[PDB]
Parts: sequence; C-alpha cells; structure tokens
Amino acid sequence: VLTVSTVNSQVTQKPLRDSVKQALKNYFAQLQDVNDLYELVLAEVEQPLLDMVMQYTYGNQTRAALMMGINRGTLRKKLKKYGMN
Amino acid sequence: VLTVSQKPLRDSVKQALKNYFAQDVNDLYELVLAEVEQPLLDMVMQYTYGNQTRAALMMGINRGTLRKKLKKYGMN
Repeated sequence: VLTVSTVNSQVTQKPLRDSVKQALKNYFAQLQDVNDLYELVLAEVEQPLLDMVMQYTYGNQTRAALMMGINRGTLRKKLKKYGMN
Repeated sequence: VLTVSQKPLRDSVKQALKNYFAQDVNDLYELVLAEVEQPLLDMVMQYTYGNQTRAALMMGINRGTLRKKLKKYGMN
C-alpha cells in the first residue's frame, strides 16, 4: 500500500493519492485554463516510478518490466519518451 | 508544475515507492497508476461539477476514455 510520510505543523503518514489531491488542488488555484492535465500528471508520476524501478533492477529492462507488470516494448516506449533510455 | 505545499509531486511518488520497495512486486505500474488516476478523476470531476465534457477537454482525453476510467474506479 503506497504511502508517504510527512511532517505537519508539529510528523504524518498518508497514502500517495493524498499528495496527488493536494498537488491537483494547489494546481487549480494556480490557474486560467487547462487542456492537457492528464498527460501532465502521468509524466509527473511515470518518471519517478521508472527511476525507482530501473534503480532497483540496475537498469535491467527485463527484470524491471517484470516488476511493474508490463511488457518490455511498453517499458521501452516510456523510457524513450522520458529520455531515460 | 504539480507540487505539494514546496516540492514536486514526483518526490512523494518516489518516497512512496521507497518505503514500499523497503519490503515482491508483479503489477507495480497499475498499482501506482490507480493511486494517481482516482484522485485525478475525482479532483477534475469535482472541479467541473460533473461536466464530463469540460473534464475530458481539461484532461486532454476523449469522453470515452473518461467514462472508461471513471467507471474503472466505480466513480460512475
């Protein structure tokens, strides 16, 4: 269960989606028109995911793709997309 | 651009994967994706007050994809 630790005014522990809700919330007030919010968020999440995965598997695509649950082709598509290849 | 009150959202994702990895995986992608789509759909839908037309435009996806996803997370 993906969770994130944090420190409040005085330390705490909420799921990942919360951080997402906050960023989205914060983002809206930041406006004054959006048109590619999806791809925008995906990228802000796929890359860190890729890093963590690739880091674990010492860049071993195969062993990495097997972890995320996707085929090598796709993985390569994303890496190349985020220029990590 | 997507940050939380002041670092990027990606940092949270990275830490969440850090604590998680600190424990095997088989469908990590979907795991993370759902953890990101639900709140997204939810936030956008609430933002456009249920106006799926504005929502899809805002997200950059067709009405179908939006209905598909919303339905996927029982947000229908």
